[PDB]
Amino acid sequence: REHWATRLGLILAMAGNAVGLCNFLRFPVQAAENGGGAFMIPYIIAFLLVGIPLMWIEWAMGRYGGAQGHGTTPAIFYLLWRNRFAKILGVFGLWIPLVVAIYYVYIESWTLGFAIKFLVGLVPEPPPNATDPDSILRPFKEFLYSYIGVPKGDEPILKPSLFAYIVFLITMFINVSILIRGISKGIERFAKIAMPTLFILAVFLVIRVFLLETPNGTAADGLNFLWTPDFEKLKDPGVWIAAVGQIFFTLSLGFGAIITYASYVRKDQDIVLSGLTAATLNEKASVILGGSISIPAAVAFFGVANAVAIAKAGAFNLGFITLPAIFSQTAGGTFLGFLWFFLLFFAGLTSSIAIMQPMIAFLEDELKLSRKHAVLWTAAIVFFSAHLVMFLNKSLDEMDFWAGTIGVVFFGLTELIIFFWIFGADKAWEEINRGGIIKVPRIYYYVMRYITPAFLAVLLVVWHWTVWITRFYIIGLFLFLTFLVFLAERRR
Ligand SMILES: CCCCCCCCO[C@@H]1O[C@H](CO)[C@@H](O)[C@H](O)[C@H]1O
Ligand SMILES: CC(C)C[C@H](N)C(=O)O
Ligand code: NA
Repeated sequence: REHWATRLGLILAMAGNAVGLCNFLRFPVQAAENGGGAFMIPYIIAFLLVGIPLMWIEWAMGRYGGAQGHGTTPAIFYLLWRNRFAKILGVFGLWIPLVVAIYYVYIESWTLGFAIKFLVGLVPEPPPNATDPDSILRPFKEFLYSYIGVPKGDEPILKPSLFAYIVFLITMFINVSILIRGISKGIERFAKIAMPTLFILAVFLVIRVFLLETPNGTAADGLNFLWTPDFEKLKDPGVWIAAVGQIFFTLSLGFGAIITYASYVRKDQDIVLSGLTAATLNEKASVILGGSISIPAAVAFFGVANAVAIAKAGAFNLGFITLPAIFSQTAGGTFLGFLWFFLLFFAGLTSSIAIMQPMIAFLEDELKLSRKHAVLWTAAIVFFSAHLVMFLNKSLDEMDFWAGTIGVVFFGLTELIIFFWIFGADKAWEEINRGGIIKVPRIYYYVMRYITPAFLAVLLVVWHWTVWITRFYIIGLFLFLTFLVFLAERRR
């Protein structure tokens, strides 16, 4: 079985798992919609009461399973809870990352295609001295709409450009070239290059954005809006719903990806300090880097109220239309846009390999496929299924809700219950702390066993016909994966 080569490479690979497209596209929108600073306090609390303990739990479950040759949750749940229903629940740890990848790699290809076009200067050229922002936003809006082929009429049909489709082919090929080299020579080797690159690009963009100023505002105004606490909105449950959901999304928790990565950590190697360092690096890249780019740039040009209204228009609109349009009003702004989309591409690529590895690990561990065949069959499934996302409008929305939103939160609660309630709280705690360079504070034993599951349960309770096409297909994917698990059990 493969193993990570270096402790640093393991850290950077896990950091790249978490630091992805959602950290930079979705997190600023969610922070701005919920009052900025009024969102950061619950998010930080959700980082301490949900993100940190669930990260340690997934690290421990992964290393525990990998010790017996199993990297995915159908087998790992059954090891922790010897029950046929544990295998059925474990299927979600393959279905969630696969379905997410079926649209995630497509969005990743957007950022690559935009990086190419912005580097060569093939971008919309708004007329100078524009006294109206719409005359600048509209060329970039039509630019994205032509790239992905937004429907012009009532038919929910997307029409991707030829360039967008070719770039999606290249993007799949790049993911395959990394994954086919394996854990150490592929994912780990790429992480050691991509994470320093990602960090340097983000720091540069933060500095450049921080210098932005118009008569409508400054970047410091946006930072003040994002970091000034508002204790009145602590009463609102919706802020906690958004904060805990963002904790799942930014940390790649509940996607089965952390577990599979941790399955290549050796039996004796640390997971406490290593996991804490990976999660801390991700939060630095999320709240400090990602949150300090697009929202402060928007506030600098539009003011807080208009920037919030812009953020309500969605992650795609802010990331692919509004931010490049704002950049186009500055010297060297086309090159600044290229850096933004190159940052997004490396963040996406380090995350998409992470959510495609669970299916690869299942085929290797349980069906005994070679790495080459496992990676190629996984890529074929993702590439084929992605045509539903590329051509059917709102198919991505349905996949992102059922697998990317409902699925990840329920799966995080499920894995915690299996590990800390069914398998055994004391046994789980000793397995988490075994071989650690530092020990988890004893207070977290009662956070994992009582506070975290009660937190998730309470918040979950407080929480067109074409949609059935996507539902019918992802339900079929689940049935397909259940059949593969069935075939594995008949061979074992
Ligand atoms: C399972 C259904 C198979 C359908 C194969 C569709 C392959 C995509 O087809 C391509 O898509 C592009 C637009 O997106 C066009 O630019 C190309 O001309 C077209 O060949
Ligand atoms: C692996 C991905 C589905 C999630 C990742 N944390 C991101 O920000 O994109
Ligand atoms: Na990433």
